[PDB]
This record gives sequence, structure tokens and C-alpha cells, in this order.
Amino acid sequence: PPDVLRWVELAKLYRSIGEYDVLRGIFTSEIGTKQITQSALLAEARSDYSEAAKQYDEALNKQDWVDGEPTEAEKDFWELASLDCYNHLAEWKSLEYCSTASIDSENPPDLNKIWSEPFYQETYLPYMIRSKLKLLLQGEADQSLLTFIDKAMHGELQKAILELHYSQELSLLYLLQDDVDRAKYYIQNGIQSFMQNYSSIDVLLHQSRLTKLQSVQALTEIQEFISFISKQGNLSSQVPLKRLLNTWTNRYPDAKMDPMNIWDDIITNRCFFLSKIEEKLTDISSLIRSCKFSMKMKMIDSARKQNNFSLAMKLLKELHKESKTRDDWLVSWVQSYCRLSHCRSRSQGCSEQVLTVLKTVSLLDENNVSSYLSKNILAFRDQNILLGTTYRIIANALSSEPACLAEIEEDKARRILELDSEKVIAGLYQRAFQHLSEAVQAAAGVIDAYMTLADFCDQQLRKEEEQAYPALVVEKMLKALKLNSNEARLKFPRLLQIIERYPEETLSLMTKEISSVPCWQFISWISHMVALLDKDQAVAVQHSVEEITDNYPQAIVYPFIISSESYSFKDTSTGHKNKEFVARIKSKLDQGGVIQDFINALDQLSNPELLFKDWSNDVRAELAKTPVNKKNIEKMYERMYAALGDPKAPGLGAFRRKFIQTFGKEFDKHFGKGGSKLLRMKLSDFNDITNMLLLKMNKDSKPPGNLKECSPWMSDFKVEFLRNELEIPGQYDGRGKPLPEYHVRIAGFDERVTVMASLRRPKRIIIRGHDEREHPFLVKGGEDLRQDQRVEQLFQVMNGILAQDSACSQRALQLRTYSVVPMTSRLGLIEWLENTVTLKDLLLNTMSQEEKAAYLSDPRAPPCEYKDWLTKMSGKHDVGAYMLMYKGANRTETVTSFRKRESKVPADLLKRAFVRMSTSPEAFLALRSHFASSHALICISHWILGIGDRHLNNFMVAMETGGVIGIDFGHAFGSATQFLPVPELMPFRLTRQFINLMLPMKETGLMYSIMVHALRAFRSDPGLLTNTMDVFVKEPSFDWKNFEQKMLKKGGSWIQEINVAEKNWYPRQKICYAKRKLAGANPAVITCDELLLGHEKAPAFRDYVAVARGSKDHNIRAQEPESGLSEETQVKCLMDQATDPNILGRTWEGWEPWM
Repeated sequence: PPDVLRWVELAKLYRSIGEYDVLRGIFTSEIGTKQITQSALLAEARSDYSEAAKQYDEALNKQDWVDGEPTEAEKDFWELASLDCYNHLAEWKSLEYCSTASIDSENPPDLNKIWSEPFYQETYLPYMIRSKLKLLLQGEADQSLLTFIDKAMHGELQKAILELHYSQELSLLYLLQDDVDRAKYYIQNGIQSFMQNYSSIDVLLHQSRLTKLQSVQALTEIQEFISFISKQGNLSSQVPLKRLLNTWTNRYPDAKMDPMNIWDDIITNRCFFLSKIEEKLTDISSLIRSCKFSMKMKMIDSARKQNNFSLAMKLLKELHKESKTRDDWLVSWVQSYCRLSHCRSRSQGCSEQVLTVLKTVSLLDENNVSSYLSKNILAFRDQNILLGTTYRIIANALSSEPACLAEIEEDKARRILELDSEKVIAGLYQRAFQHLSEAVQAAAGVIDAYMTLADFCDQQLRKEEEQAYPALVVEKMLKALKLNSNEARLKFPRLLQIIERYPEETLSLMTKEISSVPCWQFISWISHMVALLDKDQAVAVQHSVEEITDNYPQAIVYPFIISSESYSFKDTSTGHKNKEFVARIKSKLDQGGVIQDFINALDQLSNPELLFKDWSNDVRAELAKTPVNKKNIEKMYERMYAALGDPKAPGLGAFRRKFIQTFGKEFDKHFGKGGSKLLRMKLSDFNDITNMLLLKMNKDSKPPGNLKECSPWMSDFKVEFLRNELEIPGQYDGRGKPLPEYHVRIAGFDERVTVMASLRRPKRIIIRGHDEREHPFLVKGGEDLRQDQRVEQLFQVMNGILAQDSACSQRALQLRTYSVVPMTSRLGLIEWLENTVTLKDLLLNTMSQEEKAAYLSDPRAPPCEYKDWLTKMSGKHDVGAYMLMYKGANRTETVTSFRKRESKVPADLLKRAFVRMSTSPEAFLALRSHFASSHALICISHWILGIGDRHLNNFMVAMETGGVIGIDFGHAFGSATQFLPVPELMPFRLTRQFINLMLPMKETGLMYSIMVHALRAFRSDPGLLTNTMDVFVKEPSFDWKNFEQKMLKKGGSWIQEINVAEKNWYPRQKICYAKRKLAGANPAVITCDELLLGHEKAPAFRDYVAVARGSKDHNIRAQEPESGLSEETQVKCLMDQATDPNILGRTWEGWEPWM
């Protein structure tokens, strides 16, 4: 057929530019029609190339398999993919046969049969000659290849190909017989071909150029050895060998970023070179043997770190005779082995989990224990660490499955009980603690030793939440945090919660350990120590806060206004010195009086008409809950009057704001009424006059400033002398010792204000710097911007996680964070990245003048159609029809209506949007591949902490690289799907256009291996993300109060009728749920549990649990169990949940689920 070989040639094109995701995106959609195809591609996605090749010979050789026949396009693809999956690991002997055995049978003539039918030439010859040269380079006679080379090296057909393409294999071939003149000619033609090829590629096709550029080390190592032995003063001595070995032994490629066949090229070339120089200059070889072993051990340790396991295991087997001259080479051997089994166990089930670590117990009664690990103490420390970790791993898996392992494998159970049935679990915990308590008794090789005790005792105490360990946590964590850590630096609120919940245990010794500290690491945890001053037990952290306020007094200022806007002290004798200490710090900071002038400057440019409504909704709900609260209106009216009122009030307050001439002048007539009654109302009877006064101030002709004259302090800043310079906000973020003399000091503003078209209308200011990089910014007054600061701290630890799992780093996965700063409470600055467009306006201005016209203005538009659908399926013309549409509609009517309403917008919208500005078909690839990879990463990372409300304008593309920005974080942990009237059940947003950027590829090509590599990068870790989620939700800013207030800032759907919302917050629940869907959980269980905890006793709860629950006919989220899953199954149920017209027919009318 025509349209199957076109898929074979799209595979042949997309295979050559790296691009292995959309390669496997067609080997399941079109060249499929089996089960072994999916069951080997789904196990070749991860680096499991010893099972996905094992079930290829059981798809070729089969005999019967009758339900059709493996069709004419895949019986060859199985052989080719078997060749790739044989090459990616070291299969040398089993490659030559399966590469030769399809041109002729019974020992084929591999001499001229390839040169006829050139279908044998492109796809069989490269792996053939590569396998043959590699198996030449390990030591035999083998006598097969030189003869084909000499025979074929005559002609123009059989010689104008083999030297145009290869040249480097040929170069090694000729140096196998030491004729080093034409071989040097061949390597010179190799370098010339590389330069012309690298010139021929386009510039922005990344990973093609990387795959080219990863080879010049191989070429130059060939060239350096050729001109090393052929030059004279090298075989007469040993010191050129010594300098050449020292410059060799540094220049490995990196781990974690360059795949394993380049390591195999360079190490095989190098060891063959070393045997050649030991042959020519014939101690001379013990140095060479040791350097060869160390290079192979580096090869092994980098082979472990990308989940390339069997390629490490066979190398351990090739090395096992080698490391037996002395004890230390075995202790490196067994170190690598135990590390290999330890990382090997971390993705399996449970019964195999004990078995895959139980084998590494017997070989630790082995040698190198007596008189080696008693004078060499550092590997002894590592030995204690891995042993304690071993028994920890056994008892950690053995206690989830409670007793279901001591019923089988009788010798294994007797070997376990060698070292009843329930005291053995705590006995093996204790048997780990013997070695881990020897660990601290026996740089940068001890930070791990301290931190492993730290998290063993931490998980042990969170097991005891259902013994003198809390004195082992604090000293042994802080004596490593005194060193530079980036793991203990992220584990400070663990100390600051073990100390509160374990108060009498080691409280002054905590002060004795935190005393001698470098006081420049806590500058990220400053907002969790300046809220510790007000409560009891602030005496452990007073000297450290004094040290910050004396050394670096600017990096604590804006974390003091927020913590002294609300503080109420104790009244006992120990609770009296704290107000003295706080007043001392308050009067030893802000001495210049210019920082509060700055905050008042950035306060006095807001919009006042949208500022009075905050007082309106702050006093209309204070007096109407219980009229027993005293001195609360007379004590809040100064915060309204000292800003707004008579224009003598700011004339005493800050300075002449030019809008007050039209506002504070204007409201004396309708503030005489306030002085007569509203200064003394206390009554709650008549709010219509305040609402019509809001209407009276509404619809002004010019609210904005139209210059910087909305705050004349700032138009003429003009620094004069040593008067406490301002030091522009948003720096000092952990990470070494900050040098304040090089930070940017703000030195001028610009005379243009621009208003943003958000709901609250913020403003954009163009503030300069003392280095002239005129930084723009955004002002946000009247919203508590600590929550966005928290989620950007989350994203910083999150995409620190995403740069260590190597399959994520080789595609370079990274979130895009942007800096937000809360100056005081309800006033803060937002960064503003230049040159970015919102998603909804990109899709809008891409459309023609008439498609946008019939999308905006017609009843056949999908908005008005959804409106009529809702008012006819329920009956009423308003909101609240969602309560009855769930119970008046069925699974086969909603889907048909959803297709009829989504077939109105043109599906050629993101594609035409990129066509309009791409201007080259070599730029369309890299302007669509980066959109798809970035959108996949943000939709998997907006789910582990489930950030609901991903509607249109909360995404921002960047017109230089087409990448999406995620902004506007309101509902951090799973809380949008509870408290709203009609919830949001979908885990992210994949509507129509985000799929029609991928036709004809079905949505398993590029948006799937990104998601699986991200989710496997998250859940294999000790729980840093779990602990930072744990300590975010136990920091008091959000005990439903500021929550409901920011719910009502944007005036909308949520109003009242709560009654459990003051009672079912429960931060024991949200960390339980994130621990569940990070430790394996069905994504229909979690939406049902979250929907039960906030929508019990609703009228339509059955429809809610139905649409979340599944159907078992069509939808794959129902046919799976509820626990213990795998990553591809999680993301398959997740992808079904995101687009399923059972769900997206029933969601919010402004959330835009169609477009």
C-alpha cells in the first residue's frame, strides 16, 4: 500500500535527527496490529533493552500465531528494532549473526551480495561493519573483514561509498597492521567530512548537531595517538606516557548527559591504544592496567546512572576476575555492586524487592573486612551506610505488605529469621540502627553520612506518629548544615517542627548547636523564623536573627513588616523579654527611614475606586457574624481614613498624590455623612448608601496617572549620599555567601505608567538600575502575595529534581519560574518577562476577521450554545442549573452535544498560528517540538500538587521559542474541585487544538514520553518534595480566612453557605493525598475522595462520583485497580481523564473546555 510505506519513510526521516519520540509514536499507531509490538515498545521506552529484545525473537521465529499474519511492513521492522536493541547494550557476539543472516542462509557470502539490491545496503551494512569492527577490537584472529575490505576496495561503486562514509573504522583497521601513512590520510579525510557535514546541517536543529559534535573526542584521540607514537621522544622514556595518561584520565565525557555508546567508543579505543603502546615500548604495564581498570570503573558508574542496568551487570561480570589482585579493587567492586542492587530495587514490586537485595548479603561475609576496613575508614563508613540501607530496604518493603511474605520461599524466610513474625520487623530496624549508629562514630563524603541518619530517624518518627531519637536528629543534622549543603539546607522546618512537638527534649542544646553557624543560609527560611518570634519558644532563634540583622540588614526587612503587622505577645516573665528584643530589632533596622518611604511610594500609586471595595467587603462581613466583638470598627477606620478622606489626611500622611486632588477633594460632601453617622454606626441596616456611593465613584473619566505623576516621590528619586540606598528587591536566595556590594542598587524611574488588563488592573513600572538594564516590573497592591512566593519555591525545588534523572536532563526538561516579592502584606511586586503573549489572545488574533466574528457574536457560537444547553437541560436561566444538569443528562447525549458544539471552531488554529510566523520548514519543527515538550512538562507538574483552574489566560507563550508559561497560582493543593459550586474534575487541559497540533500523529508520541520521564523522575526519591509540601501547609497564613478573602477578591461565584469549610481543612489530609498519588494511586480514586470530602450531602453526588469514577465500557480509568500502579498506566488513565466528553461536557462555562 502507499500509506504504510510512507509511515516507514517518515520513520526513516525522523530516525536520523535523534527525535526518538515521534519515531515510536508511529510504531504503535500504524505499524502495529499485534500485542508483542506494544509490549516491547512500552518496555523499550525506559532503558529496559534486554526484555524488549528478548520478545523480538519470540515475534520473528514464532510459527502459528493465527489471528491474521504479521503484515508486510513489520516483519522487517522487528529485525531492525532488534538490531537497535542489540546495539544499545553490549551485544557483540549476538549481533554479527543477526545482521548477516538475512541475505543468504548456510554461512552467507558477505562479500558482494550487499552491493546488489541496495535495500541490503542502507539498513544492514552499517550495523554489520560496526559489529565486525567492534568484535575485531577485543582480541581474536576472526579473519573476516580485511578480506571483504581488500576485495571490495576496487571500483567506483564499491569504493566510492566505503571511504566516503566511514574512514575512522578504516583508520583503526589499517592501524591494526601498523601501516600508518594511508591510515593518517583516512583520518584526515574523516575530519574534513565532519567539517563539511557539520556545516551542512541547519543551525537550530538541535540534537542533530549534538549527535554530530559528540564524536570529535574520538577522532582527536585517534589523531593524538597516531602523532604520538610516530613522533620520536615518546618510546625512549616514560614521562610522555605519564603526562599523556594524566591528560587522558581527566577527559571523560560527563555522566548523566551523553549516552552509553559514546562511552563504549572512547573506552574501547583507549584500552586498545594502551595495549598498542605497551606492545611497542615493551614497571611499564602495572600503571597501564590500573588506569585501564579505573577508566572501566568510571564506565560502570556512569552506566548505572541512566537506568542502563544490564550493560552495567555484564561489565561487572567482565571485571570480576580483574579486581582480585588486592582488597581495595574488590571493595570498589562490591561498592558498585551493592549500589547497583540498591538503585536496582527502586522500581519493582514487593516480592522481587526483597529477592533483588537478599543476594547482596552473602558476599559481605567475604574478604576485605579484616585489616582493610579497620585502617581504611572511609569505605568502612560507606559500608556501614549501605548495610544499614540494606536492612532498611528489606524491612521497608516487608512492612507495607504486612505478613504476606513469610508464607513462601522457605530458605529465604529462614535466612531472614536468622538475623516471632512481628518483633522481627523492629529487630531488623534495630539491626540497621546498629550500623547506622556506628556510621557517625566512624570533605563532602560525610554530609551523606549525617543525612542518612537524619532521614532514617525522620521516617522512623513519622512511623511513630501512630526513645532518644530526637536528640539524634538535631545535632547530627546541624553539624552537616554547618557545612555547605543543598539537602540539609532544604531540611530546616523538620527541625523547627520536631522542636515544637518534642519540646522538653533538647531545647537549649538546639541553641548550643545553632550558635556556631554561618548565618547566611537561613535567608530562604527567614519567613519561618520571623513568625516564630511572636509565639512561645522563640528563645532558640534570637542570636541568629540578630546576626542577620547586623551583617546583612537588607535581606530581612520586607520579612519584618509582614510579621509585625500581626503579632500579639505573651504576658509571663519569659514572655516579656520578647517584646523588648523585637523592639530592639525594630529600632536597629529601618534607621534611614527610606525603606518605609519606598513601601509608601509603591503603595501610593494604586487605583482608589477599586480600593474602596476591599473596605466594603471587609466591613460588610465583620459586623454580621456576631455583634459582640468590641473595638473593631473604631480600630479599623484609621486604616481607611489615614489613606482616604480629606486631602489634609495624606498631606500629613505621605505626600501629594495627584489623584487625591480629584478624590480626597471630591469626598468631603459624602464624607460629612460618614462623620455624622458612619463613624459611629455599629448597626447593619443600610448598606445601599455605601453601594450607591461606590456607584457614584464608579465610571470616572481618567483613573490612571498617564505619567509617573501618580506618585511624585519617585519621578525624581536622585540618590545623594550615604543615606541607605534602596537595593532593588528580590535577591539573596540561599546558595552561598551573598556579596551586597555587587547587587543592583536602584537609581531612577521612568515617566510612563501602563495598566494591565487583568481583573484588578495592575500597573507596570520601568525602573532603572545602577548598571543600566532597565528592569520592568508589575505592582500588586491589595493581594497577599506569599502564596505565589511559596509555589515558586516549590517549582524551584521541583525543577531541581528534574535535572538529575538522566532521561529528563538529556531532553533538558525545566520549568520556567519568575520572581515575585511581597513587600508588606497586601502589597507586592511581580516580575515581567519581556516579549510574551497570552494563550487566549494568540488563538484569538490568529483567526480571520469572520471566524472570530462567528466565535464571538452569534447564538451558534459554543458559548451561547452551552448556555442554551444548560438552560434547557435544567430549566432555569441562571447559575445553579449545574446542580440539575448532572441529574438530567446521560452519557450518550452529552457527548453528541459536545461534538456538535466543538465542531464549530476551526481546528486549524495553533497550526495556522505557527505557520503565520514560522517562515521556514526547518523552523516549524523547533517551534512546535518545544511547545509540545513544555506543555507536557507543565501539565504533569501541575498535578502532583494539584493546581486547579487552568483556564485560558493562565498560560503564556513566548514568541521567540513558542514555550508556555504557567502563572496565576490560586488553588495550590487540591482545593478547586471541592469548594467551587460546580467542580473541576480534569487533572489538566488537553482540549481540541492542543491535539490538532499533532495530526496525523495520535497523542502517544511526544506528549507521552515526556510525561512518563517526568513522573518517573518525581517518584523515585527520598521525599524532598514530600517534606516541602509537608511544611508549606503547616505555616499559618491560610486557616480558611485569607483563603475565603482571596476567593472574594475576584468577585464571583463563591459567596457563602459553607458550614464545614471552617472545620474540614485538616492539613493531615492534603499531605496524605499527595503522598498517595506520588506513591502510586489511581487518578479516579483521588478525585472521588476529594469530591467526597467537600461535597457530601449535595443533591447531585451520584453523578459526581459517576463521572469521576469511570464506565468500564469505553473509558480506561475504570478497568484498573486502585493502588500499586505503574507510571504508564497512571498517565494513561490521566490522559483519558483529561479528554473525555463525559467530563468536559460537564464543567464551567468560562473555563473553556472546548477551545
